[PDB]
Amino acid sequence: SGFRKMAFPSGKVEGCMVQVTCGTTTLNGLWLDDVVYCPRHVICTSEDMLNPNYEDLLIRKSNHNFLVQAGNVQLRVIGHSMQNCVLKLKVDTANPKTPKYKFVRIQPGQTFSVLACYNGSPSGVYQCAMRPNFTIKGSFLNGSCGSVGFNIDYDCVSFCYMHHMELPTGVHAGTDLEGNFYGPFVDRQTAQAAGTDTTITVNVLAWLYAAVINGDRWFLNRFTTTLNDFNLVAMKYNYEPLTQDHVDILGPLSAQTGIAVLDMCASLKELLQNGMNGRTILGSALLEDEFTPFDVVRQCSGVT
Amino acid sequence: SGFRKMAFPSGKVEGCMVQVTCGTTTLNGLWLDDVVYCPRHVICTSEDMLNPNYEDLLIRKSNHNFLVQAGNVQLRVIGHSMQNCVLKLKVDTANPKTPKYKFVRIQPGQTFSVLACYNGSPSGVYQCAMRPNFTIKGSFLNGSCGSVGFNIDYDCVSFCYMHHMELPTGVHAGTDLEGNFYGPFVDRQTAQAAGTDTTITVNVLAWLYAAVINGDRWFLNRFTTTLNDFNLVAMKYNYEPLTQDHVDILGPLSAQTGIAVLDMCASLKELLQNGMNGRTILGSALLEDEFTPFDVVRQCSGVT
Ligand SMILES: CC[C@@](O)(C(=O)Nc1cnccc1C)c1cccc(Cl)c1
Ligand SMILES: CC[C@@](O)(C(=O)Nc1cnccc1C)c1cccc(Cl)c1
Repeated sequence: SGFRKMAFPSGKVEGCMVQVTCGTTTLNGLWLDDVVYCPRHVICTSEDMLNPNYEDLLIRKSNHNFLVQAGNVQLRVIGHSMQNCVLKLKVDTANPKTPKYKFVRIQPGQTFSVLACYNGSPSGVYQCAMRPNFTIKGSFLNGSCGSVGFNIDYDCVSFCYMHHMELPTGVHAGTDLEGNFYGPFVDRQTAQAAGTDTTITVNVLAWLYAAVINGDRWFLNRFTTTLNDFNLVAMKYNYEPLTQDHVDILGPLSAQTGIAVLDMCASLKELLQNGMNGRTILGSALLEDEFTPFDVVRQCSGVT
Repeated sequence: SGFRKMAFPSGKVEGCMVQVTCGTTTLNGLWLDDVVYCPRHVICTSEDMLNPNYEDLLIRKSNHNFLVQAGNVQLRVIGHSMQNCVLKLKVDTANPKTPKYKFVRIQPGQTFSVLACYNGSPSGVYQCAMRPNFTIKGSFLNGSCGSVGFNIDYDCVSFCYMHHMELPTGVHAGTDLEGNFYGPFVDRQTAQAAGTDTTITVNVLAWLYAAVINGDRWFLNRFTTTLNDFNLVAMKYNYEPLTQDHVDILGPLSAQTGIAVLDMCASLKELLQNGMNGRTILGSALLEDEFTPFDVVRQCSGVT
């Protein structure tokens, strides 16, 4: 029993972190096989960041300008290329600690673990959700760029995020491992709007099921609702509209607890309309949306 | 910017986890050098747990009865001994992945990362605080016994906790790595009282400083208080009394923010007396107490 915001064990990712330096800029890189992946803004000075022409900037760089260090050993750079907003530095040595891996582009509302790094060294690990507006609410300081997000399925690491920037609002933006930004963001020091964020409804329902499984049941009521009635309330409270696809993914939790998804929606409706009245759910005084239905099943069943 | 409940990178600990089986009971063990540490209740059947005589139970066991498996390779057991509530199984091979380590007994209110494991395999990592009543609010299911808590200082892992049991209340109890329980708990399936828990006042103040550093300032007020006036409020709200030792540890955060510790105490006093009025602090609708002043400095400065 108990329910925590749990991150994946970070060992397989720690073995891939390297430090990348170009000129006077240092950030993190990800060494998988004989390639090091890092944000392309490693080639910029602070002055370049205001309006960088990455193609022109990269042309003044040669393989020997990219200094890649793994722990205390230097990697020899034999190739360099830009793919979208990431640089791929071909090295002469395959990372001996390369885990089985995939590059995946996650959907908004999905969760992942972040291994925050500075100078190629891991500082901590935490669990994040990609917001519906494609930002992440992380914990990152200058130098954390190149830190990655990932999920693990048995022995396979699916890398889904690489950190690139902090918006003036204090929220974070980054790319998939092909260098494609999540959201409308560009890798330039200019004010950029993150659209309206919404609460991930399917995750809140999943977390309500986790609460029932662990004994926190005070919010269960004698009511039910319909998908259309519930979505009228979701719209009013800036919650994502719930679809039959979301109900279908909640199926296993509905089966295990015997609480129909629409009955849980009616509990969520009353919580939105009346608040928590000074009470808590799983040690939280607000509705938590950074646990997917998959996360709830995994944590509640001890998947390793 | 941003502030997250961050755990230490778990790689160094993942390399130490093993599976220990004795009879029909399987749990986790910690392999450091040529010794495997695990909860002594690995020698019990469910029937023994009601009132075990560990000395008598261990006498019916020989080295060959303890099956220790690291990944897929079997370790040869050449010695066994009981120290308090842990078993130490001497093996013929030193763990090649043994990190630099220490065994430490933490104080209540201190924090640590837990690597939850099942069958010797890591499932997740999360950050915990040892409650003032010496319980932890973890996420553990049957089979998680032997999972450990730890802190890391550069390359040194200080192991501080080994999981042993879940109390009937759903909270968790365990030992230091010498097998000494934190709190009054015994390793027996009998109802056991965890005393009154209190909120870790110095940690809440540290988290309030983290909030100010990250821009959440609405709770700062025009008031101040004294240690004695503040402690009258702390007693009324089941908060730990604040001492000059606690004020001294908050010194660096007071210096960085320019907010005197007693002025932050007056902000905390008003929050306790008036609540949050439907507002949040660092994405929380309650006062968070599982970040120490050390954690706040480390996270806010990017220590790796
Ligand atoms: C220092 C600026 C920047 O490197 C950044 O946001 N870094 C940064 C990242 N995370 C947290 C804090 C900081 C400071 C920057 C700014 C705009 C665009 C891009 Cl691609 C990069
Ligand atoms: C199954 C009982 C027990 O192994 C336990 O609490 N395990 C357990 C641990 N964490 C979470 C869930 C479970 C179930 C037990 C009970 C009393 C005393 C002791 Cl030393 C051990």
